[PDB]
Amino acid sequence: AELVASAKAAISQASDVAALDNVRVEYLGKKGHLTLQMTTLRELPPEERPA
Repeated sequence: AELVASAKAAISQASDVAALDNVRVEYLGKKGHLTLQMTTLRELPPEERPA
């Protein structure tokens, strides 16, 4: 997983400076929903198993 776990190096840097903000949390907690819900789908290899 090196074409896609170089996308899981974002889920600790969209957070290395999430906890560094000044007061915007459920704001940023909706951009791990347009950059942290995106890498999710769609998966081919029809989920049985994908795994």
